[PDB]
Amino acid sequence: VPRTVLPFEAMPRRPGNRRNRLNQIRREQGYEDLHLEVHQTFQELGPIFRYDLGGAGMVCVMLPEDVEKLQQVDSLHPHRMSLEPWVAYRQHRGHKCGVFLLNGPEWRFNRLRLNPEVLSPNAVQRFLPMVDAVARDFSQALKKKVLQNARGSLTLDVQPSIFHYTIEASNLALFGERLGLVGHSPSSASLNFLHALEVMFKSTVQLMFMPRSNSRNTSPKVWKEHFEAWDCIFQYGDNCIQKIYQELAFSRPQQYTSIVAELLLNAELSPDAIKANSMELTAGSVDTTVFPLLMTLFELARNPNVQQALRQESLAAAASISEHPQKATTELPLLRAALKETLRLYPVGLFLERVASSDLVLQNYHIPAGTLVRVFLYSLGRNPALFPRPERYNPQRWLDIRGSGRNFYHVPFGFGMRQCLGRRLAEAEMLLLLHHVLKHLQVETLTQEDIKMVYSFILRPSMFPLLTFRAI
Ligand code: HEM
Ligand SMILES: C[C@H](CCC(=O)O)[C@H]1CC[C@H]2[C@@H]3[C@H](O)C[C@@H]4C[C@H](O)CC[C@]4(C)[C@H]3C[C@H](O)[C@]12C
Ligand SMILES: C[C@H](CCC(=O)O)[C@H]1CC[C@H]2[C@@H]3[C@H](O)C[C@@H]4C[C@H](O)CC[C@]4(C)[C@H]3C[C@H](O)[C@]12C
Ligand SMILES: CC(C)(C(=O)c1cccnc1)c1cccnc1
Repeated sequence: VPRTVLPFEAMPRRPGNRRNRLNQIRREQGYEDLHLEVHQTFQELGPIFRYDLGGAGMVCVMLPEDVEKLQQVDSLHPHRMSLEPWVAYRQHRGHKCGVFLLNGPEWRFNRLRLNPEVLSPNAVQRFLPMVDAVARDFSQALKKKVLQNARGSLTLDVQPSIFHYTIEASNLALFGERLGLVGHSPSSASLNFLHALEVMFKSTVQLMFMPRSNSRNTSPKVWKEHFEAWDCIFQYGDNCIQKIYQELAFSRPQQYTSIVAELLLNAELSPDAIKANSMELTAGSVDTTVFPLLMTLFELARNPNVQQALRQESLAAAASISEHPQKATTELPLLRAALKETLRLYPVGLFLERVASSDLVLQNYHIPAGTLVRVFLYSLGRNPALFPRPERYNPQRWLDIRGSGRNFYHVPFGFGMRQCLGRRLAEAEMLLLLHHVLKHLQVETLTQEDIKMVYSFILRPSMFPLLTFRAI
């Protein structure tokens, strides 16, 4: 690094030895306010600091310029601190690890053979009609509940139905199957699969935060629950892959039907590798897309001028998107901007993480090779220097957006070759559900109070309010 950069020792340090009630806050609520605690530290120390704990020091950053510098020192296979409970399940049952868990050349081999079928513009053009079909079914089911309510309006908890929508849409894109989670009586097999997804994620978070001194005897029931949930998920995956094998051998269609069928036809990855990646993509919808979809509905309820501008756009584009759902990618610029605005205020992952593959420089400080660097998305999005009136929900800011490093202003899906593999499937699900709902319905909430987010592996709303829908 240049001789003019400040030494690592000069970086502002978060005091580890202050007298305050953090000790007691940890006893009572653990790390549930970590986003706010780190945000306060950036306010005090500036946009880079060393978080000292247990003899170690994580570098905390929050600027687009830092994300750009990290993308520069990404290797051909950026290192990931693999989710241990998920790895342990694969080790125990003799399943492969997929891109969520792999490192090194094996990660890259897998990733390059998935990108064209999941992340590419061509992949999106193929799956958009399937996501559109599920979005229509969800939107029609809600409109029907509204129009049959005695009170001319429907106040409901939308959290379960929006979650079910994301699983239904993703599972259709991946395996070409409808679980039926829009019906009032979905099959026991579909509900068992959904339950297993929920238990898998809940048990992941319980195991990651299991104290060392309690693992021997508190963890075995949780490990059992985790592995039994994964067994159910892998049974569903095997069932779908066997069905696809049968279709491709004896009844092969000319047209695209599913991401997994395309991977099996390509035959670049082994069947066991395709299953592992399909199960990780399956898991990728659990407790992710639901949150920005909910928070977009919440902010549209609070910002009726923005809601009406999005409704005008969706009504003007409605005919074009009905003819070719693929048009949703270019004909709803303000709604795409609204998704960026939701994720600016309400990231799902709290941070992006890299281990410095080489010495580098961030904010004119020398960063030694091997340093843990975390980009805190909550703080990046609330920087008033880059996002004037950062508390304001203003999708127009993205159509206006200026500044040198503007490519790195929107990074809630990460960056570079190890960015979120599911990002375009997540984006399409959010875009099309909101498009179809806004054409038919208006949303409100009783109070305009900010939602409290809690950090529990992901950032999630504490007490998401009932929403009220009415016909337009
Ligand atoms: C709004 C919803 C979501 C957000 C904000 C999100 C965000 C992220 C982020 C930040 C990463 C790490 C990227 C990096 O370090 O550069 C990631 C990885 C990943 N995400 Fe997502 N994600 C979401 C939804 C999904 C969905 C729906 C799927 C699957 C259908 C998915 C599949 C994955 C996979 C497989 C990886 C690992 C990629 C790899 O390591 O090669 N994600 N996501
Ligand atoms: C290391 C810890 C406690 C060890 C002890 O003090 O006895 C034990 C408790 C539960 C154990 C895990 C559970 O038995 C579930 C898994 C069982 C597999 O046979 C090994 C990995 C596996 C993931 C185990 C790893 C490790 O041995 C754990 C985590
Ligand atoms: C930063 C914080 C410690 C802060 C403090 O004691 O002041 C630590 C303690 C436990 C850590 C978490 C746990 O190790 C569980 C998770 C492990 C994953 O690899 C990253 C996220 C993950 C959710 C961790 C994030 C973060 O490093 C946590 C929350
Ligand atoms: C939200 C979460 C946990 C995420 O931000 C993440 C996942 C892997 C690595 N880094 C961040 C995630 C989880 C599943 C799919 N995509 C994203």
